[PDB]
Amino acid sequence: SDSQQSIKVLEELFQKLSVATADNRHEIASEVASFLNGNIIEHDVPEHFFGELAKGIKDKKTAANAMQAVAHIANQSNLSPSVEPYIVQLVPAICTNAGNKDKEIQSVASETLISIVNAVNPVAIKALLPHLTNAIVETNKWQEKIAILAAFSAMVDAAKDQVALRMPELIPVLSETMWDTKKEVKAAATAAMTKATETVDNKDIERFIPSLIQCIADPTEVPETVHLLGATTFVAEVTPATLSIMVPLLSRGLNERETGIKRKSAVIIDNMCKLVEDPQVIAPFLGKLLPGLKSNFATIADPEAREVTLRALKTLRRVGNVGEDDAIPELSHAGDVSTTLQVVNELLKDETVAPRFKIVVEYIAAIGADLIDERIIDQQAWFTHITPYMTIFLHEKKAKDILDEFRKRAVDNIPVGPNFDDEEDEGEDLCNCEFSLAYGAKILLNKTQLRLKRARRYGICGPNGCGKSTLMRAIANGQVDGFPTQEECRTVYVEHDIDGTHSDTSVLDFVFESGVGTKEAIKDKLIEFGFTDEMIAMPISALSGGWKMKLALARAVLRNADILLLDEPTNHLDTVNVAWLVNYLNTCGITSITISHDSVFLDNVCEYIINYEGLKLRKYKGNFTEFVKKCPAAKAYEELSNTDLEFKFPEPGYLEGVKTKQKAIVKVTNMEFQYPGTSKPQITDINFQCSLSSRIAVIGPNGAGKSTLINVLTGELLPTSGEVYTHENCRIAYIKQHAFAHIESHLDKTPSEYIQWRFQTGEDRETMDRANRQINENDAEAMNKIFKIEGTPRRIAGIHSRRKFKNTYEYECSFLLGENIGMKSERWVPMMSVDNAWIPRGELVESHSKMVAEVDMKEALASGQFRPLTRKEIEEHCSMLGLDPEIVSHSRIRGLSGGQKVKLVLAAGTWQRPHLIVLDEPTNYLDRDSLGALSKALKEFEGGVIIITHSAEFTKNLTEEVWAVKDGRMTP
Amino acid sequence: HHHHSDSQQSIKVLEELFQKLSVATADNRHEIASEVASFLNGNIIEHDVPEHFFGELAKGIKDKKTAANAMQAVAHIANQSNLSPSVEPYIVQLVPAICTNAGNKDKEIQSVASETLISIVNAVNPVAIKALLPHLTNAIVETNKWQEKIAILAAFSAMVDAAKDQVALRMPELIPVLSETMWDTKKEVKAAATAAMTKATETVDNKDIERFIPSLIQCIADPTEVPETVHLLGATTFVAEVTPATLSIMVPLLSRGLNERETGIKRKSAVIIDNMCKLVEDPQVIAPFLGKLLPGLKSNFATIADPEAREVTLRALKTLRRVGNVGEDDAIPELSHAGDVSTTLQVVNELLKDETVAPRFKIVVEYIAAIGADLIDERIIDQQAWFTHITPYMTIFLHEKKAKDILDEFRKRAVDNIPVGPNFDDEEDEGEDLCNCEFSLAYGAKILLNKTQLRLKRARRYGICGPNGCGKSTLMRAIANGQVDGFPTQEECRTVYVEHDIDGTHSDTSVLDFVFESGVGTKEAIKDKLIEFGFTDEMIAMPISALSGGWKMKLALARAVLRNADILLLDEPTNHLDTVNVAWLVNYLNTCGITSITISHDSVFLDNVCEYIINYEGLKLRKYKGNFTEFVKKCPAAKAYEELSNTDLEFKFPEPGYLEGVKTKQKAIVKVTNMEFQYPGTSKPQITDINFQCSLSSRIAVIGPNGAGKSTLINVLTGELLPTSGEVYTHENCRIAYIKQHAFAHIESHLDKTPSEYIQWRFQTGEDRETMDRANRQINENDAEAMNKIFKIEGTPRRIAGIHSRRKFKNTYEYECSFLLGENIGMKSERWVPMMSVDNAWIPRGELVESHSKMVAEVDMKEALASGQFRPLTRKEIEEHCSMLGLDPEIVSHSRIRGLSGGQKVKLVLAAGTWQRPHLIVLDEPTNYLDRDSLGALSKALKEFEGGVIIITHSAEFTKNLTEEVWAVKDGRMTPSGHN
Ligand SMILES: Nc1ncnc2c1ncn2[C@@H]1O[C@H](COP(=O)(O)OP(=O)(O)NP(=O)(O)O)[C@@H](O)[C@H]1O
Ligand SMILES: Nc1ncnc2c1ncn2[C@@H]1O[C@H](COP(=O)(O)OP(=O)(O)NP(=O)(O)O)[C@@H](O)[C@H]1O
Repeated sequence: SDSQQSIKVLEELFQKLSVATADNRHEIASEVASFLNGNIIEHDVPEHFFGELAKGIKDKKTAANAMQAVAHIANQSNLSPSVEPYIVQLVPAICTNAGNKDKEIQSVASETLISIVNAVNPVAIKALLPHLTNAIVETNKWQEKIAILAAFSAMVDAAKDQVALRMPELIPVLSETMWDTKKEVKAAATAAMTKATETVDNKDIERFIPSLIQCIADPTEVPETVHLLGATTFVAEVTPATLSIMVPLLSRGLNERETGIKRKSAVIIDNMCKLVEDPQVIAPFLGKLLPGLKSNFATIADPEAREVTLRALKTLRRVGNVGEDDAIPELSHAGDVSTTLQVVNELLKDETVAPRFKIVVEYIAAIGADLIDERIIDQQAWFTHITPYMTIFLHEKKAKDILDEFRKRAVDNIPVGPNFDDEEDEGEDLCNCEFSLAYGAKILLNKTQLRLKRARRYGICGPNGCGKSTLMRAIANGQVDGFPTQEECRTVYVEHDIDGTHSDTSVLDFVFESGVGTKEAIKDKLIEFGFTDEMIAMPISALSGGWKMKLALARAVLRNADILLLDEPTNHLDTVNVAWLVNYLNTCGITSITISHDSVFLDNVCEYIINYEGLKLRKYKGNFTEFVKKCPAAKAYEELSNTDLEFKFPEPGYLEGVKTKQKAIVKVTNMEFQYPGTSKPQITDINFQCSLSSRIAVIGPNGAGKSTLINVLTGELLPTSGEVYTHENCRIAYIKQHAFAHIESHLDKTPSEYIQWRFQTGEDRETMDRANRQINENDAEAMNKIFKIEGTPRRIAGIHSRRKFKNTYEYECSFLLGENIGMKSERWVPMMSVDNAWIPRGELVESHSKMVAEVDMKEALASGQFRPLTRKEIEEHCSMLGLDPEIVSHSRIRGLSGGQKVKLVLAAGTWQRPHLIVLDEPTNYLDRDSLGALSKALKEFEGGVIIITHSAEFTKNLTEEVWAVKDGRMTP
Repeated sequence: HHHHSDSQQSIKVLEELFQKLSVATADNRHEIASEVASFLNGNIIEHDVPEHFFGELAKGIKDKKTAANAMQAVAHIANQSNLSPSVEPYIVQLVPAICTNAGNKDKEIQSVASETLISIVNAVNPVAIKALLPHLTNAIVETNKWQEKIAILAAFSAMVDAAKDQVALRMPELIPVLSETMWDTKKEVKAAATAAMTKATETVDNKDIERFIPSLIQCIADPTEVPETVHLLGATTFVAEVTPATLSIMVPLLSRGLNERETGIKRKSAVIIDNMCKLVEDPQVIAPFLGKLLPGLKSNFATIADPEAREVTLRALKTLRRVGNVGEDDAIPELSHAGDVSTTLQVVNELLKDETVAPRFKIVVEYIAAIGADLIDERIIDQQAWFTHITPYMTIFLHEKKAKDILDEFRKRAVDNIPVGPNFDDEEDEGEDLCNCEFSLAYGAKILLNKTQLRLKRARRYGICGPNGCGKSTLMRAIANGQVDGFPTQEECRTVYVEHDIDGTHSDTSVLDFVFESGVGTKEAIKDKLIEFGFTDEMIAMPISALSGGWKMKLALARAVLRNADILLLDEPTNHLDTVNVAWLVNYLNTCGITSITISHDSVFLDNVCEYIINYEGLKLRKYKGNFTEFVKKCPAAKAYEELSNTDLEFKFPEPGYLEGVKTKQKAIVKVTNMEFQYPGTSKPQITDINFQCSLSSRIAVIGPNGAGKSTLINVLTGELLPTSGEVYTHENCRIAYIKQHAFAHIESHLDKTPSEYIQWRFQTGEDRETMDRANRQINENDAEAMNKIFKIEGTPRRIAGIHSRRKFKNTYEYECSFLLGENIGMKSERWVPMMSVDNAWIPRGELVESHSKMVAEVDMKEALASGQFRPLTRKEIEEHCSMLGLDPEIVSHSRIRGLSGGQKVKLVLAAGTWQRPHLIVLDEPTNYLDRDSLGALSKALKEFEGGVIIITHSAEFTKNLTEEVWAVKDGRMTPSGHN
């Protein structure tokens, strides 16, 4: 009913839109958007509307209007998942419009494409990308190609991790476009190419990227570029993105003319491919290299060139895992959209899915497939991204039960990659053993192997109590079958030596007694290690935090160690001293094996990880983080990273005048909202109060009234009538699933940088201005927007202050008056103070975000409400929400779990220590586990709580007040 | 003068060596080339040049039959670590002919040339670019042989990596040349030119236009893509300063964009011109480009009708005129010719008017002028800097004292031509002014500032700098107490002088009451912020007297927040603060969102916090965009702010590392007996019957004019030449440091590195790349098919399979190598079969480095670890070490070398050379490139050195009271004289 009301509102608004002119177009587009993205329809979609929208886009007369509506609907912070799939479905029709002969239509189209790319859940990239590749490949309209190329570029910044994985498919499309006959298209393609390469993220070939792009543009530079790449010594993993950029060059190198080049190409092929840890990775490229290698092997006289070529050929065969007769193995299809789609369709065989929801099922399938390529398999991650789409036609409980199952089956398709080899790596072996390990009749390791390379740094991991320390002690004592003797390979178990020196004994004599060289030789090294004479002569009993560690390592040098064994070395060590340790280990030139609960430490030190898997040791190339990507079970170990518990929200910020938690800090009266154009207001005669003790639950089915109430409450929509009050310093945190899903656009940042990214402008970019496009940042000219005040044309000359205006902010603006408009003598003259005027935030942000920001910062500071984005403050805040300080300031979000990402996003959402927390359907994307922790946190929250839900079970023992909208009205 | 015998002997040796060279075949070519090289680069001739030798070389390069041989000699002579300034200018003079050969029909001659050009580019003093560059640009422009063009383009590329900073300033000259080359009909040349162009863009020191570089280059190739490229050009967020390199790449695009038909493109062009140019800080930078932008903008303004496009065009025009300092009638400001070679050349010639400079020294005077021209462009004005780079060429034909006196006048006159420059502009930056004053400042009747101005922007960060005692603190106090005329009152702009507040709080008062007593809000409100700030409940309740230094600072910033400060004033805020707390302060100042003014002797702290630098200059205040590092670029004089006292110039060398079996400083750690060296091909040994010893107490002076004997003796002493006969005892662990001027000049190729990184670079392979293997090309990094070098052992062809150990051999090292024996070598069955340990053999280091450097470094590294001599390159050790040499630790790990002065680069180079704590320091003619101040400090350092010192010099004055042992070569013989 209140839901059937929504369908009507959309009709009125869409009616006004189709008639819209270039003058009011944006005004109504905005309305359509603010309404459509709200909780307006109960378990269904406004089918007719989308139908008219679709039709409107294909008609010259309404093309501009329809699309401009989409652009607004698809803004960066408010695109509702209930709407998203239907919007992406319009991309094709919109691409055609990007090729229309009419300038306005063509322009709006291009614009809309960028809007969408920046609006969709980055993970749904497999639902959107094919549309763009299909279009640009099949069209003959050059302008259309340029618009699509520009959308590709926007996508690089919008979904970088996601695009990286698509590289092998995207690079050849851009490469072909680089050869278009239209000069404008050649220009555009190269630019998109350069932008796209930003996802390679490989330090080893970075500097040569512009040399590779040029080569794609001109083959004649291949020999030149091959000659230029010979020396690149590869260290970082060779990803699919690396290959898509390298292989084509090399392939042309092999089929070159001169023997020198063929040889060089081979070297580069060999050098680079050996660093391919996964065969699936090199599979799609094998076809472009094998044939050229086989061929040259037969055709070139010189034997040196041959040996090289063979070596490359052999390398390729080994890594590729090619079957006999050079047959490339069958690629896994666990990530193939076609595959994930079958799984979902299958799981959906018995529930009656109407036709209008088919597109949604498709979306879900796409997202699912991408999560598998990204290897995101934890339950919360999937609930975060798919559940919201499913409740579009299913009930939460059913959707969640079906979802959990979909993830379990989709994950099971993930192929079991192989395990490691060391021989061809760089090192003269310190040991190579086959052995078993028993500690008191208990088997720790059985018929396993251990090979350590010289000057290499290792880390040993495994579930607590698996025998990590016993193994190290064993190595330390030479109780591993086949291990070299101390004379062949000196091991030094750092800080684990036992002797009988008096606490009286000096540091010098302490080491002297170890029989490691003359006292002279000892002072020498101790001084070189930073010891002062005073220290060398003092009693060991006085060495502090860092100095015993330093002393030990110094002894290791004098002992001429070959391997340094360390067990929880960072204990009792401060940050400077840990930093010191990290630097030393990375530069002492000796092999070191470490056991440490500090994953940050391990990431900074280890080059390899030896993991306990059963009664077997398994080697992985990379640090702890790289380790975890290749071995999920590790996220359940006892490392600093895996640590996850419950959380607490911070105490709200001080408020003067508020003595009791029952005092109203927000009180609305006779409030009413009505979209310009609708027949009757969406909500009216509204009255309510909020306090630090509030515990409200906005229940009921989605409808025109219920959403609009949420939208006025959260500041999005400015009430059309009535009085609104709130403390000057009252802050409301709005928690939507949007932020949870969209954090995937920042896997490259540390939790702390993410919090800065969302906060430095002074306000939460995630929730503030949800009713505006904001997409404006490169608008040097969009700053010349003309404001109509007192019937005169004006440009903003400056914004000076701020003040509350109902549920938002107004800003004091000085102006420039337009004169002789349209004439050669047109000029904008500065006006006087007297003519300044207050302008609502919504009318400024789109063209003057920067000035608005500088103003918000001032007022923040002037009211003492500003909280500084310092790494210390952010770690403290994140601590409360269950995240560890070291991980918050040094680890990249990419390594976090779905659950941890939940904490981080909540942390972000509550950083300004709000007084009222408004949660938008939290059960719609959080599993029972996450829901639990959230429940307790909300019970203990010292501020007001407003939960928008459908789950009564979730509201019980949590809320006490109830808000319900019936016929555009409601009563507390 | 007085004839110098040993020196005359050198002329004869080079004659015998040249005769062997002109006869050399592709087989033994490299062998003699190396011979010629090692000899010619030594202290072989007294104040002169081997005139006829360079003539023979030039004549041989021009002759088919000897081109290859002669050029190969030039290549070895021009190696990366040993080219001597006594020869450098003569070598460069040969480039023209070498370029011509790069276009020779002969496959071999053409190839050797190409390689030689790369060799010279990588060997010259980067600072002498202006002497080399012209040869290459002129050569590529007038030649019609495409192969020559490809060779020269390769040389340009090499230059970018060899002298990045220097090339950056040459961009506006290089880019047009490369652009033309891209229009060459020959397909291979176009590709090659485009590659060189891509490489050159690397001089653009920012990322502003990274994603558009390939497009800009493609656009130069096909100008019909200009319109679309102007569209793509939404770099709109231009942030870094626009330099000559940036302009050289942008202006040609934008200039064509202005002349394009569509008004949309004329408009877009102007928008970009506007946004980019208002980031130009020196009008002289854009001056040479104005002529390609002013006319189009003027024309478009008169031609376009659309008002918007007109506004945008005009705006760009106003910005261009402002930033370009254009005068009346749009006249381009007079270009300063301070950096023109013609200008510095005129200056030196004038100073040398009463000095008879023979025709054979004319090339040197020109070389000297080129260098001086670059120093000015690079704004390198200190005395030591010039003495490091120019004095060594000058003594080719002048006595040191005369050279130094004229050099010092040359420097002063050249530097005086540097245009003073217009001040900086804050207006178009991002901020609403907090203030804008015109004022004078007096303190006790003493004038600190006379009629100057001060403009501060909200939320911006400034640093105040000025020579010691200029009044920086008084100005801050003045601001804090509103004593700067026209400054806002406290109500309008609340300033807080952090930690400089005075009140009468008891040492008993709790932190909370302390803040409360200042009347800054209720106690509840105060607690909320302190906690938000990081204070615990315990601390808020404890007595203020209990707070550490770190918390008093944090408390002081918290109070400023409660007072709603608009400006934070900080004076020496890092004092009494550990690195953690300083790190925290940095972080807070960068995110508090409040304007802050800082005074700190810590340039590193200034760099992490400051966006602008307000510098005291005379009695005026001058603003500069950027932090301290950027500031010092525009104001070179700033590198001497901590100079006033003579003590800051001193340094100490490290204690030589421990050696077992040496209990007296007289104990010989090096002993050479019956030593003799004779170049294969010379009629007699250069030195013979040589006996000497070195101990930790050595204090030797290798006196006498330059000569064949003196130089060779030194060359054996330092490890370069392996003796032909005689015994050599050395210790398994004895280390020698060879300080040559080369390292001091070539550090100008690493201005981008921090001192710490520079040292890491020099010892990358565990050994000093500057002084090790000076007799080898070693430029083999991309040596993949040269590792397939076939070693003939016991008459059998073999390839090295692996190097396993090291052992001392004479004055160098031999390596324990495992082999791979080849069978059917040339046939299709050729297979290099690995041999057994029993066939391993010991090969001298000289024979492995050029083809197996990596493997050798790995062994040298194991031996260092095993002998417990290895010195890890940890930040702490490097800092600790450089501090001994008189360099601040902060600077060493965080500041770029570009910001150091000539005197500071000297400390750094010395720090690099003594990093491994040698037991003997051998200094090659230190007085030839060090000014009085530097020599003073060095002499004291050498006098105190706990290891041995060997000084090769001509100055008896410098050695008086330093050395007592004397080494004087006479007729190929030398017997130590003196005492200890
Ligand atoms: N049109 C829609 N699009 C997307 N999600 C929706 C839509 N309508 C409801 N939801 C979500 O579906 C979930 C509600 O599931 P549901 O089974 O209806 O709960 P419930 O306890 O049965 N409430 P009820 O339907 O009143 O009995 C919530 O997350 C809603 O936000
Ligand atoms: N051929 C040369 N090329 C470059 N530099 C040289 C050459 N010959 C000498 N020098 C340098 O010229 C400087 C010597 O100048 P000089 O005036 O001879 O010093 P001195 O103390 O007066 N010794 P003396 O010449 O015996 O009176 C030293 O730096 C030499 O290394």
